[PDB]
Amino acid sequence: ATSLNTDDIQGDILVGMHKQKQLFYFFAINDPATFKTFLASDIAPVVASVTQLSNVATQPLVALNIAFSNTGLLALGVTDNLGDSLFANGQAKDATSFKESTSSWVPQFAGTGIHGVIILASDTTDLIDQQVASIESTFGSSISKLYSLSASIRPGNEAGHEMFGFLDGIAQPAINGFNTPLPGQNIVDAGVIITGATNDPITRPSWAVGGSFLAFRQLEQLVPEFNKYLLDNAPAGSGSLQARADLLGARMVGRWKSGAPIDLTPTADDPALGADAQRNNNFTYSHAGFDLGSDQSHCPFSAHIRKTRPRADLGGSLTPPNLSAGANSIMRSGIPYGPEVTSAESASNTTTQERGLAFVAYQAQLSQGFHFLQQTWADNANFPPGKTPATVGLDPIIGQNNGQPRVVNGLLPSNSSASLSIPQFVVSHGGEYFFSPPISAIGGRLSA
Ligand code: HEM
Ligand SMILES: *[C@@H]1O[C@H](CO)[C@@H](O[C@@H]2O[C@H](CO)[C@@H](O[C@@H]3O[C@H](CO)[C@@H](O)[C@H](O)[C@@H]3O)[C@H](O)[C@H]2NC(C)=O)[C@H](O)[C@H]1NC(C)=O
Ligand SMILES: *[C@@H]1O[C@H](CO)[C@@H](O)[C@H](O)[C@H]1NC(C)=O
Ligand SMILES: *[C@@H]1O[C@H](CO)[C@@H](O)[C@H](O)[C@H]1NC(C)=O
Repeated sequence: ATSLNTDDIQGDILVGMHKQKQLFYFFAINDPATFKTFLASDIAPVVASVTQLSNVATQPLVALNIAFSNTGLLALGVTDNLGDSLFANGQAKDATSFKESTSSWVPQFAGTGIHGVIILASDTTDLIDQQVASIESTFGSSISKLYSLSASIRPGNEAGHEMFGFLDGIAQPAINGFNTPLPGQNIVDAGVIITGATNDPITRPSWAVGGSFLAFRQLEQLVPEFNKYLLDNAPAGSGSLQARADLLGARMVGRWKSGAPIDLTPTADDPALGADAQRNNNFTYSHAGFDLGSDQSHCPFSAHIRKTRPRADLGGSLTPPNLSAGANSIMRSGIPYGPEVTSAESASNTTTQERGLAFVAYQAQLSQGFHFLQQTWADNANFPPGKTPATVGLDPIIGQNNGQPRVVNGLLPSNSSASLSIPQFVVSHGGEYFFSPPISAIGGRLSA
């Protein structure tokens, strides 16, 4: 029965940092003894909890979370089995089953040299900067910075949008009964996200109960190229070029840039819908009487959000809310990075400055969350199953095919069998798998 201790869970996992800027600070541990000393004295009491972060009046000036790799845990003398072999083997090893070469990876990600990540969030970079100083002064050479990624909410009216322009963070699983569910939102057991929580089938070490597996990915987005492809391949029609291009963009994502799901508004954006959390997730893909297996006029089968949360595609209720595939939910805590598109990139339709998403997913089993979604669903041209045509193609957004163009069907409303071959517009530079421990562990077992 008994519910989540939110005083002991790190905030990013369930609520997110709530800050304009974030820094991911990837480190190695040089001397364990010293390191544990400050881990306990200086990190642990300032680590931000879910309880802390969901009180308007209790937000720290700088929000800090911390998570450790397998090689990080080992370095701290912590040889316990966390019960995740994807976690133990590391993301570099997992790269092939993603149909991606580590040739474009951050060199520091393409191994197991990284022992952890500190996440710092704040509403300005100055505060982040000074907090880094203060951490580096305290820890001294008991730690090395191996790599860093700065990120922020996008500027102006683009706030809450990702670099392609699309409102993100509409959709997350509701944890029963932490969250009171919205219309259409999936509801899952806590133990889908929190290791050792309600109905996590996997044995954990006791110190790790209340943590989560953080899957990090630095995903470069080629925004000019994406926009040009949309203009170049927009379906014919009586609509303006710009409307038809936007239509193709939305059909790839499954939502208009305003966030309005195309399933409910298949022919034009509806920003009032997009802004309304009571409506903007309230759908299953079913419609009377179109049949689920062949109708792509509301939303392609290949659309990103359909590919990553299949809803009524994997059975269950046709009226919301659909609760299929609960065990395959991830909490998403990602945030854009890099500069806005510049005038010169827009003009040449060519990227020169690296920008994209610092993609963060939480889950209790890596094998059921990020990794599953990416390989079994996104990368699988027969997914969802039992469609006609059977060849859905790949996720136009994250689908991978060894750096070759992805074939994706369903996108063009006038002919669902019509294929487009789509260059990659998202380019993984790698990341790593971390374990974000309960806060008690941090000054407890890990520092002890
Ligand atoms: C640069 C790459 C990415 C971009 C631009 C992107 C963009 C978006 C957007 C615009 C949405 C709609 C917002 C929402 O429904 O809340 C979304 C939803 C979602 N994405 Fe991504 N995404 C990226 C990578 C990923 C990856 C790698 C995965 C996991 C393998 C993932 C899984 C999800 C899930 C689970 C949803 C919610 C679907 C739902 O609950 O209906 N995405 N994404
Ligand atoms: C979430 O979407 C569902 C549909 O999947 C909405 O349920 C539907 O809502 C309409 C109202 O627009 C229901 O019909 C209307 O409500 C009364 C109910 O007594 C009905 O008698 C009238 O015919 C009226 O048109 C419709 O029956 C209902 N469908 C189902 C399957 O329940 C729901 O309203 C949406 N939630 C939100 C917050 O928008
Ligand atoms: C960029 O793409 C647009 C639309 O296809 C085209 O009009 C324009 O000429 C391209 N820019 C350059 C520099 O080629
Ligand atoms: C639909 O696309 C398929 C595959 O390209 C093609 O063979 C068929 O001729 C198309 N039908 C129409 C009406 O374009």
